[PDB]
Amino acid sequence: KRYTITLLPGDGIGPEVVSIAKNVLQQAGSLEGVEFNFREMPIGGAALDLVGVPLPEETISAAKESDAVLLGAIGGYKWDNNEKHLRPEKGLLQIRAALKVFANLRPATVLPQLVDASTLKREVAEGVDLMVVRELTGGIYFGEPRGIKTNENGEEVGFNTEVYAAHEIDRIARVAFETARKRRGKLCSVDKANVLEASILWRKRVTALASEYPDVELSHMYVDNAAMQLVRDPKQFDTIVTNNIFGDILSDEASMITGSIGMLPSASLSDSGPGLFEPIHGSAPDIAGQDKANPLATILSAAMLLKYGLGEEKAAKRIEDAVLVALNNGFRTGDIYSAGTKLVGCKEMGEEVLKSVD
Amino acid sequence: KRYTITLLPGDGIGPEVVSIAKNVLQQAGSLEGVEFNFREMPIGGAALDLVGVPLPEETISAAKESDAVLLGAIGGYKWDNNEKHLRPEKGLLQIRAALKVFANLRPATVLPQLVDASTLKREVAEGVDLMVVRELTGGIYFGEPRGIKTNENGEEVGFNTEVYAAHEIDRIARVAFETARKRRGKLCSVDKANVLEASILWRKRVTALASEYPDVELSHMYVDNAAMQLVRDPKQFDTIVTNNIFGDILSDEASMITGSIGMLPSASLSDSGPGLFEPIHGSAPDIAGQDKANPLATILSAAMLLKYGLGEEKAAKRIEDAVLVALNNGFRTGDIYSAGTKLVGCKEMGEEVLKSVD
Repeated sequence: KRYTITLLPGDGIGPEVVSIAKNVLQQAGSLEGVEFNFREMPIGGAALDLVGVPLPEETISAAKESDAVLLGAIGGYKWDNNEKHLRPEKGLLQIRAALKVFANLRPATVLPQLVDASTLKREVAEGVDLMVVRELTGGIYFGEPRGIKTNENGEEVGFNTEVYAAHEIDRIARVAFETARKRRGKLCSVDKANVLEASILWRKRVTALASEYPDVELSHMYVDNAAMQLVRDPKQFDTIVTNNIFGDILSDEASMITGSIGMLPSASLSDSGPGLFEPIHGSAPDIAGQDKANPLATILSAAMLLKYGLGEEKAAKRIEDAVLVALNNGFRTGDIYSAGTKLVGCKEMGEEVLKSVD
Repeated sequence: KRYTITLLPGDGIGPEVVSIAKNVLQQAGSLEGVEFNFREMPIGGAALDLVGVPLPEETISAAKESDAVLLGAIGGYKWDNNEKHLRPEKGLLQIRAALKVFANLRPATVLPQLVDASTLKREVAEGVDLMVVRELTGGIYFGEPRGIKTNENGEEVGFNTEVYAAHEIDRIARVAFETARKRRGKLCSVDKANVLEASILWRKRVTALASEYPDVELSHMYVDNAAMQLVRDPKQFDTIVTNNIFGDILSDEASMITGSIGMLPSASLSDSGPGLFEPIHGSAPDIAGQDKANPLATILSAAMLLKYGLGEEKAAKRIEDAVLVALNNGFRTGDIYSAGTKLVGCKEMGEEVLKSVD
């Protein structure tokens, strides 16, 4: 069984960490009798320098034709002062739109070995294990109309439109339901239905889908209360589904709650077609080339690729297990270094994970 | 020096806690050569039973003619099944609009005696002391157009409009700058300027007002990063100003981080005119009449009334100091009780705070 995978090294530490994840993905796959055809393509800063835009059509083609996409990082000092349309970040937005990956999955789990990195007390942080499923390509970030107008009274007025069509809510909810089935069967839908008409429609559509997934325990929660519950009792959550802006905010909160941002993977899924998998950390221009980067998030992203992309559990478990073994053996990169542990560079951490995969 | 104060006891524990704050307010003021004329008016459930609506015109009149308004709580089981316009909560929204209190001030402070109530580790929670200044009467919660429409396909579309005019942003920012001057002179403006035109205008207006408050240290922060920063290092914040929806979310998060919701006061201020002061907790229908309520939030709201409402700094300090003394003596109502303290009822806690004031 051969899969085609598009690699998007990108910028800063991206290539370093994608390279390691590639090898990890290859070994874990091999053990489960799975081989891969890898092709690297330009995106972000690297695409700008090479082609002159952040996402060349050739990259979209390769991604669309492959079975899954693994992305490193995007961004850097050099391109920060570019026109918005020519910024690296614009390439991320474009690839998401091109692949139609409307569903962003960010698992926030506190690993037994890293409990102390969280600013929450141990008994609260330990065993946190939640998944935020965030609507990724619609909502207020892309809503119309939008703009800054001057109302002929000379005064400027700024506006944006939070808007969802029923079919947009249906498809993100289904993914969430299917995702809860792959976890603990508990789904919490988060909105502002006590005030916003868009949230009322959100809640109506999710509520109606419940009968199609009767095995899943559905609940509802207001976004302001969810922001409190994440701080008070994050262990209550399994899977959460929510819109683009609430998802952006609540996922970041949950990420910081886990304590180690450099350990967190992400997956962006579409209805059919290849998904896009990347660590949530940025390109970390400062430590690029210095062998300091933490490759665990990208590795764990390769594990999400196997699981949510290719439906290859086992191969995925091998990766997750090897990450644990490495941490169990006391290995830590700078961002997760703790008193008494073994500080290591990116390369060496990669090697320790590869070593466990055998 | 004589002030007129409108008391809105409201529902559930409202009357209980306002009654105690009234007396505390009276004693603290008396010590500073300040007397008050109090007048109680109906709002919420109580107004519904008595007059038929959540906010009678007479209540609006009294509130407008007074120097400040102290509100208890709104809501109860009995009225939960009412039509929207006749829910108690409608009365809150209406009175805010009537008084034009566009600025909601919510101080989130961790009291030395109550540090362990927070789910954050001690060294992170201790000394947290921030103020969320939230735009209260505009933004997406009141934005037009809004609705759920059916498009040509028979498919429903739900929408809301996040919109601010320049003058709406100016006035909430000015209050925030003024508020930071009464604290530690640090103001962080929170928006989503990297994506939303409304936040771009927000940031432009706040940025232009900086020169008019050169003494205040202004910084800007994206709402998603703020949600992380409240978890990672909430002590970094002094004053935060932000829009209605982000302010609602970030303040609730900050409140839960403090660990003790029953201790948290609030102030809603206008350009000129009486402010509205109220505890952020609800009406707690479950414990009404049982002498269990924590009156400290309403008492501390009376302290805010004195300070932010009437500019009576000294009288306000007397209240804040007495609350501390009571807690130092080990007194705790159910919601703040811990091992080794003196569990007390609402009445008795009131009595201890009064004792300290003299």
